[PDB]
Amino acid sequence: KPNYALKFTLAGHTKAVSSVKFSPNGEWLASSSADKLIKIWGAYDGKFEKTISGHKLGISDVAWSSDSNLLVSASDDKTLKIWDVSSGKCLKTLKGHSNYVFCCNFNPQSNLIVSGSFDESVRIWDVKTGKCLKTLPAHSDPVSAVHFNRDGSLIVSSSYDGLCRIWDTASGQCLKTLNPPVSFVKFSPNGKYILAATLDNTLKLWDYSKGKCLKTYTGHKNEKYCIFANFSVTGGKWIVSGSEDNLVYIWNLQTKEIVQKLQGHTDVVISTACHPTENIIASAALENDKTIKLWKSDC
Ligand SMILES: C[C@H](NC(=O)c1cccc(CNC2=NCCN2)c1)c1cccc(Cl)c1
Repeated sequence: KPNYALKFTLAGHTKAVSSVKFSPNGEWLASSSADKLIKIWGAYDGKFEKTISGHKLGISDVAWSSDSNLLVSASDDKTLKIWDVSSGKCLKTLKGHSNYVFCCNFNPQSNLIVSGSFDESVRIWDVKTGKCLKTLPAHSDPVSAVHFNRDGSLIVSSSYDGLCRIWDTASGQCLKTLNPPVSFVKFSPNGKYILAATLDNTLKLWDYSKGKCLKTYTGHKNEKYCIFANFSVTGGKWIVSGSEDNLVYIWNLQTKEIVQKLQGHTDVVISTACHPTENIIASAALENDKTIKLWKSDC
């Protein structure tokens, strides 16, 4: 069992936090918020670094390029923005969605960005030109998550429509459809499994190749929000998620037992992230709290 303990509380957002993500090189945590801002914090000392601004409405997600130099953000202003982290400058505004942009990610090469929107579509964008390469008529309700697999050859998407779909990146064709709203999905680090959250207080681990559910994780509260969940791999092999009872939940991936619940937040824990090399979790909460917490474990 891990022993995550609170190390830092990061204050500065003035509305709900939406998404926190560690840079791939481990140096930084980026946060996005309903306050229209991205903030950058030191991953190991929690020290506030800078605010990145330019969206006209709140931000629901942020993601890093593989070299840790760029961010992309998804906003209620119906755009994504690509940012140079060092300069804080908006390099490109990605225009095309017809409703809020809710989720985003770079591919491993980081030449592409995938987005999902309240407009029910998934879009694939060229980072260099800032132009949309493909629009996938992916779902029949808002798209809650989008994620590339380990080499970027596949995209997984999820939606309030109750479906999780897997797409061939190069062609845009749907390869597989895996019905409560699906509120989050993500490939496992090796690309073989998909972790999927549904709004009936349940997470499930699916075998992509077999299209079969292998594990179910329960005990947390998730009936309303699209809460980020994670595979923790730096120490023990855990599943980590936020929860609507204001706690971070950690489960043993294989046995499905809850191994720790992290207390301290005073609103829904909407986002968790796991550090790429250290046993460090970042968590963030909605507008009664507005803070990010950094936790550390010895395993
Ligand atoms: C009402 C609810 N809204 C949210 O869950 C919400 C609001 C602000 C910030 C975030 C975290 N952003 C995020 N989670 C995954 C990718 N980006 C989530 C909702 C429910 C079902 C489907 C949808 Cl689309 C929306």
